[PDB]
Amino acid sequence: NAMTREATIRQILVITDGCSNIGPDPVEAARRAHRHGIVVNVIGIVGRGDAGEQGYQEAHSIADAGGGMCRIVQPADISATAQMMTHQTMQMTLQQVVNQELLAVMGKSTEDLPPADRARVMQVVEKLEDEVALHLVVCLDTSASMRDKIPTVREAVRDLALSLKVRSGPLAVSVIAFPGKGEEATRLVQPFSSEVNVAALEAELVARGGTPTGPAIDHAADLLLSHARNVD
Ligand code: NA
Repeated sequence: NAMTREATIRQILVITDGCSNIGPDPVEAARRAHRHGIVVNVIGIVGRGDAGEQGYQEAHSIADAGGGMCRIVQPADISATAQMMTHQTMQMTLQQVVNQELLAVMGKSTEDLPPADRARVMQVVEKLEDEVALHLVVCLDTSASMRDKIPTVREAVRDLALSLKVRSGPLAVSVIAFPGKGEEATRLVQPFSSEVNVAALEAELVARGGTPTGPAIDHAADLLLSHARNVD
């Protein structure tokens, strides 16, 4: 139906091992993204040692400003965590969409409905969670300290895409790395596709440089907005 076609979900998932240390503020980038309805989620990775570089205040602020979630996890748990966050934030966004439609058709929010009707509406939301298009840009930190986390991250991203493909609705996933090749700020690893290109992840995820999280988020939002226009 129309409301399913209109309720396309747009998310940026940042996977990182510490706060930005070069370039402009990613909190502002996420705030910009969210004005377009994009939700920005952040996974911070627990590494080892004295954790000197692993500061996640910024990660929390990015998720707050981007209307999403922040979780901090060991490498073994990145895959499961990414899947949970993507589904839980998609569910929250769609609940809001349905509530707004209810108000337009009727003056009632889901809270104003009796239990039986609230249950019917939640079934509508579950259906939307399966059937809407999902546009996702995964932004992968490839600063020097990421070197030993990268192999796990490559597998996690592959697994995320595979798990999302189970849904009825279309999947469009793009991947970017930050920082970029040579002196560039980001690298497009793959354009939007229904699958993750594993050879491309292996070739393009090189751990070097600092972390320019701000430009990564801006690039991701740009990709989502360009894709929306292409789909139109
Ligand atoms: Na880092």
